[PDB]
Amino acid sequence: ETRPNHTIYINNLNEKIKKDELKKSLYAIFSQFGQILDILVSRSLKMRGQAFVIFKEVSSATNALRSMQGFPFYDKPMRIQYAKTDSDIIAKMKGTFV
Amino acid sequence: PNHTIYINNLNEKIKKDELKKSLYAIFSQFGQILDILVSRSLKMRGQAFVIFKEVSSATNALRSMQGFPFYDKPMRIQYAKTDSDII
Amino acid sequence: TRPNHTIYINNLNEKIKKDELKKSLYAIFSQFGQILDILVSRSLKMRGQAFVIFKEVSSATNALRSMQGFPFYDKPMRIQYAKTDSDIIAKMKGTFV
Amino acid sequence: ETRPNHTIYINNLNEKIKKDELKKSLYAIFSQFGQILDILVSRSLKMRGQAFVIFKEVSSATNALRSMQGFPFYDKPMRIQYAKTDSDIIAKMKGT
RNA sequence: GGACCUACUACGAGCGCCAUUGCACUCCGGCGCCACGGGGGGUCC
RNA sequence: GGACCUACUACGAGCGCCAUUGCACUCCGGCGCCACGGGGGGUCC
Repeated sequence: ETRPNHTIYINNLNEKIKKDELKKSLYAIFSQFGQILDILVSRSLKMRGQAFVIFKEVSSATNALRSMQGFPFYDKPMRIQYAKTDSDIIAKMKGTFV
Repeated sequence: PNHTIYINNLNEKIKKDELKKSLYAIFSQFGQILDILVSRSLKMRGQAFVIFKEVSSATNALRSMQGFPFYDKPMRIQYAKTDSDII
Repeated sequence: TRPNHTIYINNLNEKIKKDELKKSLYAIFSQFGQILDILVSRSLKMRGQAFVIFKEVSSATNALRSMQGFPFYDKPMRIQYAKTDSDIIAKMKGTFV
Repeated sequence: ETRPNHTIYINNLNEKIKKDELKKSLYAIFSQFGQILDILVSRSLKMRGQAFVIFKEVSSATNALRSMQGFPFYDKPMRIQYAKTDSDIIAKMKGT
């Protein structure tokens, strides 16, 4: 599987939720674990419903993976992983996450 | 017990719109919510009301999200003194 | 190789009694789902091992992601997926109780 | 609590767990951050679902708060703080 | 001190239910169920 | 209808400081900073 990283990869998110309400509600949940740099969210409505929360230090992401795993967020328990290396940066320039 | 839970110790620095939408993001798992009243008034601020359809939902919600760090601040959930507008 | 409901843990602190261990493992892996059994090796040659059997594969996969290399009794444990029936074969043989 | 201390104050602990199984599971988790002096646990009504982990050096406690904050321990995420005031065993080192 | 019985007893354990989110280091919340321990009473070595 | 302004206005918004832990279901604590939008008054094509 994937080594630790300061950014966590979230999937199984409710696609029906607008990007603005989502990115801001994700910050509402993960602001406890540390300083969030950016939060990238899947662009299209059809998209599986994914997001990236980029922390300043890996400690926050490591805690986030353990504590918020499977948390029912918008009636859907979100499935947290560690982000593959630089996938957060690659996903932004490719412009699939905003 | 009561059908609506009283939440306080909320981060006042967050706008009313972001708050109601983030609260619904958290408590939608426990049942059907009718309304969520939020106000930045001087007495009513830092607090919120979550109106559930059935009391069983509120008991699990109060049980589950007590002390939940919501915007770096663990929230204080209670039961409402009186009932809600709904009968 | 492929996913399984059971995770294979090794590099466990051998100085800890098996009784305290099984209970402390349940304290850590009960979060990822419903656990069926927790098998710990009693053997002399194969020392420092365990099996955590979850009801659903989702549980085992999440445990692998979250607790990989976690220092458990000041010793970071090394998690894998169980090799198929390897869990029951070690139980139908008494190397794990 | 903002002020660091040798002792971390843990709450939101699974109250149904026996005192012996608890301290042994807490030691199983916090022995990584340094040397633990004692782990005080009480199942009484006032101290129920709480714990104290007293470290030798504050660096141990700070690393512990940093790493295990919000960690789901017995299907319950624990909320770690710093202790209000030095533990009694600590205050016998620093003469208080 | 042991082993086997009991129209006895819930003091501990151990089960559940309710309440408690509480900063300690001078035990100690509340019920209910259950004699596994103990405690009585009894047949023996 | 456009553009280039204002010795005007903080009506919306958006920033910080202070005070605030408060039980409601019509409703707005207090200064400061800022004309992004607006609103006036203008000079032109």
